Amino acid sequence: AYFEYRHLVTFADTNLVGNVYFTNYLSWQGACAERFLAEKAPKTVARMHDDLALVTSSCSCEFFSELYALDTVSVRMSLVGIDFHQITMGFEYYRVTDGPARLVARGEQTVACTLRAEDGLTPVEVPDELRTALDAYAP
Amino acid sequence: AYFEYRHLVTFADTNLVGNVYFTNYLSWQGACAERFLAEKAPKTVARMHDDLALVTSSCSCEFFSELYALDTVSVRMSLVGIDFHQITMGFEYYRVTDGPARLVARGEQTVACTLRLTPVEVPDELRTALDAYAP
Amino acid sequence: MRAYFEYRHLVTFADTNLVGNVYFTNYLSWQGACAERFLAEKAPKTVARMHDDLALVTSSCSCEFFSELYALDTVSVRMSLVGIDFHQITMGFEYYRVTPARLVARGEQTVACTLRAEDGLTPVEVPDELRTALDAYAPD
Amino acid sequence: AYFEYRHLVTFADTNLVGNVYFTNYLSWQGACAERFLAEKAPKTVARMHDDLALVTSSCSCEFFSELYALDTVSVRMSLVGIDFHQITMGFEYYRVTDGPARLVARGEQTVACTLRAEDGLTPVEVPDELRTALDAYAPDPHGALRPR
Ligand SMILES: CCCCCCCCCCCC(=O)SCCNC(=O)CCNC(=O)[C@H](O)C(C)(C)COP(=O)(O)OP(=O)(O)OC[C@H]1O[C@@H](n2cnc3c(N)ncnc32)[C@H](O)[C@@H]1OP(=O)(O)O
Ligand SMILES: CCCCCCCCCCCC(=O)SCCNC(=O)CCNC(=O)[C@H](O)C(C)(C)COP(=O)(O)OP(=O)(O)OC[C@H]1O[C@@H](n2cnc3c(N)ncnc32)[C@H](O)[C@@H]1OP(=O)(O)O
Ligand SMILES: [K+]
Ligand SMILES: [K+]
Ligand SMILES: [K+]
Ligand SMILES: [K+]
Repeated sequence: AYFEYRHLVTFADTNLVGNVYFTNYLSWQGACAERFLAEKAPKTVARMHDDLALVTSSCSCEFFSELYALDTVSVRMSLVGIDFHQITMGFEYYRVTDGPARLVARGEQTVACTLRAEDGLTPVEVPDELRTALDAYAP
Repeated sequence: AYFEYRHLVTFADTNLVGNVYFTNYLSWQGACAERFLAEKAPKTVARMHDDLALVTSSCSCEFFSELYALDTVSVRMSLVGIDFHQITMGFEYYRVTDGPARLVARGEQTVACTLRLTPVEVPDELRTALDAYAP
Repeated sequence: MRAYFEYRHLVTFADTNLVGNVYFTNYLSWQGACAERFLAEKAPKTVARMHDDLALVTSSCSCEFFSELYALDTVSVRMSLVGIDFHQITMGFEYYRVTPARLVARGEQTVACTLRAEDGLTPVEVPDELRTALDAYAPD
Repeated sequence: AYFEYRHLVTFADTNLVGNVYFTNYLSWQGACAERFLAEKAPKTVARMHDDLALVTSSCSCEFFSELYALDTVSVRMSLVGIDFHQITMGFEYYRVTDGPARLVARGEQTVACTLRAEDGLTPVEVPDELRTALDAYAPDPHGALRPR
């Protein structure tokens, strides 16, 4: 059980070493999670037009093998854990360019639900719609 | 007269060809203009904390020679044109070293002034500040 | 008639800035993504040469922004051939919010074909495979 | 002692939430480490023009409070450890916009020293120049008081 985001690696993704610069693997976490939100949490998305902000509280990534321009990466997001305030998502990154998929990296991101206020951010509980949509991607 | 922004070219700035990916030259236009606002237009920057949004209406850039990681680029901003609503900035990009500065790129950006968008006229403080860099 | 090659993108939070719209350089990044997908699909021998000494480098670009894009919009980037000379290719881009289609931006990029030679990048004739593939997206 | 990278936060650094998009904190790790190489490890930089590639093997960051456009961030790098071919750097991020530093984030990155071969990356020993340079930013010994 995972939510998948596929990405053709661009020239912009690369750096002078010839591989994908490491921060792009973290960017794909947000792209993957945002696609999940659009497809599975429409009410939460509507609240993010008013005052609701989902913000990263931590993230991590481990890099096992290089990706190159014109590789295709499959980013697979699953639920590591959830409580009343925060969500931890796990990510596996597969090269799917040709042949069976090969794991090239792993990572994680924890997000907190907050209200946007003038003087900072106000933690709130995970919206029910989000919790329900995420329980499908659990172990 | 020009307003100068300097940047050590990072690994992230590069791509697999080995040079600076073209969009970063445009990014530096914003970084340069921001530095200008902070130093020269505090009232306008203050309004930009509230409802004033300076939005790009067009940009361009010409790339004459490569930049590489660990080069230092000097981005030099001048005023190309201004009317009641919009501002066009010119940018020259120099590779700087202990030798003579070498022109590697040149570009332009036009910004419109808006309130969150509703167009509004260029703030006076901003017009005054920019004329210091007019031809 | 002129055909276009389409690249679609779901606008991400990373694409946005504090104003809430898409930061302007991303429209230019989409020109590269769109062109690089065209190459993969339409010019394989050229791509293979790009594993060696062939480097396609931007010589100029431009974009003009008509209406805002926001996170979770989908943009359709439509690329056509504006012109080709011996060493250089100019591609035109129209950007539409789709997420009928509503025009939001329009831009251009010129790319030089080069080989990385002893004394720097050196312009080279547009490879025949790439000339022929691009011609499918030129005026009729 | 730390190695400092200072950055004026740009509009490009921000996102719709109004704060700095989280990946930029990681990008500053690279920019900081690069500036360190440019100032402190010229032989290593020269060999990187040959075949030496320093590649990220892991990274992490935790975000305690927001940064906004026109903030100035102080990114402070220290050496956590070195193990044969890998260097682990620690980063603390401070808002310094209005004078007194305030902690806003903390992270870490491990880099592997490698040589590029036709068949891929091969780990190689950390260059002495780099080891010595980074040791200037290593904390004093701090050992458990635990009799065995
Ligand atoms: C001052 C500084 C200046 C600063 C320096 C510059 C600052 C940063 C600049 C930007 C640079 C980048 O963006 S570089 C782009 C991002 N990074 C990458 O692309 C690096 C990708 N990783 C790799 O190429 C490689 O893993 C290396 C080279 C890091 C390590 O080589 P290796 O030791 O031969 O590799 P390998 O055995 O396969 O993998 C390492 C370990 O990963 C784990 N591992 C591997 N495969 C798997 C797997 N399928 N499932 C689980 N775990 C796995 C195992 O523990 C394995 O150890 P064991 O099981 O063998 O014991
Ligand atoms: C479908 C496709 C797939 C799509 C392809 C893939 C999509 C893009 C992927 C991203 C790629 C990048 O980001 S590449 C990174 C960004 N681009 C660059 O770094 C390229 C830098 N530019 C250059 O290296 C060069 O200009 C070249 C190689 C492009 C052109 O070579 P050239 O024609 O031999 O160069 P040169 O004569 O020295 O100068 C170029 C021209 O610039 C002008 N010029 C030069 N210097 C000056 C100067 N100081 N002041 C004024 N003008 C000057 C003159 O017109 C000059 O022509 P003349 O007066 O001398 O006759
Ligand atoms: K994102
Ligand atoms: K900017
Ligand atoms: K690209
Ligand atoms: K970097």
